[PDB]
Amino acid sequence: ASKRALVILAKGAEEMETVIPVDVMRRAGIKVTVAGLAGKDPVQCSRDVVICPDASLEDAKKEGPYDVVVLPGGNLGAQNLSESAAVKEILKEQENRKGLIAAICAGPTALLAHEIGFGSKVTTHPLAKDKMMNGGHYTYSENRVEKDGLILTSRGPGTSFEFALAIVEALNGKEVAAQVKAPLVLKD
Amino acid sequence: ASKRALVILAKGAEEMETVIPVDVMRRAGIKVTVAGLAGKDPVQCSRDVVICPDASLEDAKKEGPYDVVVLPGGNLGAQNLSESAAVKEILKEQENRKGLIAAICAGPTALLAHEIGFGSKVTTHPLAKDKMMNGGHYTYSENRVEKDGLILTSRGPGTSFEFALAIVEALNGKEVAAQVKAPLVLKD
Repeated sequence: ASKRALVILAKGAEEMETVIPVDVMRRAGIKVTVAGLAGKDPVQCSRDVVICPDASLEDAKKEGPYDVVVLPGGNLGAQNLSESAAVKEILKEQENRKGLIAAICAGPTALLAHEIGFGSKVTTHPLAKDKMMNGGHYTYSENRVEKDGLILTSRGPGTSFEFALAIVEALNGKEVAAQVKAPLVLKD
Repeated sequence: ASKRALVILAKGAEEMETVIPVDVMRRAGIKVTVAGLAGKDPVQCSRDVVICPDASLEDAKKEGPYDVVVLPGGNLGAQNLSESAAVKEILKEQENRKGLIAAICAGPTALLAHEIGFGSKVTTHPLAKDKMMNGGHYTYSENRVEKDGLILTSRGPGTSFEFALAIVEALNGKEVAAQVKAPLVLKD
């Protein structure tokens, strides 16, 4: 009865956008797998924090399905996600089974690369808007967190707490999210 | 002419309180060393994120002095910091040379253990107040970020961005902090 989350971690990922959702989701009792795109080796993030994944994506792919698939941002991390055929397969499977897909900052640009969720309202970091909107396949939003169907998006490192708590609310409900929020000492 | 920061990373540290200041400080052009208390081995943080330090504390201790020494929180991480004689030596040296000391959440309780900054106004996580105030050696504050002389303290995971930007302002000034803040998409 435990919810499961897959976080895909690639070189160049934004380490704040990776660790905040992982931590907050584990505080909510969700079973989180941090899967390295290129294997189990440690991943050098965009500001040189090195994180050791829980598993390789190849291995984690076999232990699905997951209630949410989470794509962190970071410009170079998002580009690696966008070029990976394994990521394409996981996202299309998640879309087909109507599971949640969550992406932050530059992360949503990987949805466009893999043709996921066309027609949805989305947000991105302001610097990624033009990339995301190439072709007009989505409707753009400037909300700090946006949720349209099964696609949940957010804007930047500074929206990471709101992004993570929106995932918790979608999976475990509003009461659990409120209980997890209180000890964090968030402003609003 | 580059400022230098030492971040002391112990088992049980709060990984959000560790990565946010490291990332934000590197965005500000500060040279940051993440030093493992027990060595160079990877550190398992409080919510099971594993971070690989840049160096051991023993080695980093030799490459000082540092313009700021940063103590993350996490209950078990703070207890490890409080029991370490190497941490005592680094903090007393930093206090004697009038360098900045910064601690967040449960982190400030290590200052009490090592008798650092008695007489200063400090804040902590609400759950750590009674521990910090044992003996009445500090004056307690409920501000999200507090700075009294060379002691800079903050309350919780949710104050980590404000905490990190206060360090940047103290070291590099208000203009740099404002420039680093803008792309983060912070609310206030």
